Amino acid sequence: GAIKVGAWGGNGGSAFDMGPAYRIISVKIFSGDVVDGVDVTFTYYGKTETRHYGGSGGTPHEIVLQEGEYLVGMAGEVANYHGAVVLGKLGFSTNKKAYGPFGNTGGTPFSLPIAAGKISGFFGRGGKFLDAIGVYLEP
Amino acid sequence: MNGAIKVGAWGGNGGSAFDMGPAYRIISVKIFSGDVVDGVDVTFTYYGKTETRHYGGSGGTPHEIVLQEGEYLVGMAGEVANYHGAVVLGKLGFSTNKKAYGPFGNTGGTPFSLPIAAGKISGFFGRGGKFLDAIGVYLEP
Repeated sequence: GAIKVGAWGGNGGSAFDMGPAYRIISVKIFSGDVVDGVDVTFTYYGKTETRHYGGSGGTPHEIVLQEGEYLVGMAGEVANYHGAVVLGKLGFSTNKKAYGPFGNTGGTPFSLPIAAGKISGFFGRGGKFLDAIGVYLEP
Repeated sequence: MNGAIKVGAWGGNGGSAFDMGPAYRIISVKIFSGDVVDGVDVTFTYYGKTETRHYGGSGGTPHEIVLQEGEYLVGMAGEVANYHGAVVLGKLGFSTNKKAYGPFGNTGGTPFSLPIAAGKISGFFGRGGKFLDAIGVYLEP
């Protein structure tokens, strides 16, 4: 079925929904003070797609999933950046290594360790920056 | 855990690991608290028979969430805090697709939240000792 957990962040920008993926290939987090946006390249029913969520600013940090490597955790911090509630920090963990968090603006933290299962996709809200972010979870 | 989704394990590494396993239907959750979350008792239905598990510690005041039919646990938030030398849950709450409960506890710490946009909590797991060190959940559509 569909298990969507989260949507950590403010209510601004526009809602986005990547839907689940067959396999996530890489994730790119662009960040400056806060988290500007995220890119996701994944395979979907034979095809290879790429989605771009969030604004266009920031510097790239890419997570490329090797063989048999999945996303088993996501954490960061929601913040009020110059007036807007947006992810000020974000990071992910694979069953092999941890990443980030990326962004230099703290706020109220969140964390999602996944004991069993994996992240198969994203959803949330974006605009000039990455306002909020959630994930799809699968066995 | 044949296709189980276990998220979390929020809290500290002390105490003993506990695992309710998934339930066919959670009937009620009772959170016992004081300065922190002492323990949690779960009454559920599994493979036909009703069961009740006791997690965490024995102290604290009872706070019960009774799920009427059609009502489900769709969220869990609280706080992880050091309490006189031990990292445990100082606060813990739950939301249902009808009403929100708690948080229960009075010690503040690093917060956490699990709003469930789609799906529900079906079980629990974590670590227990004198109090509730860590708590996590099983999810399902």
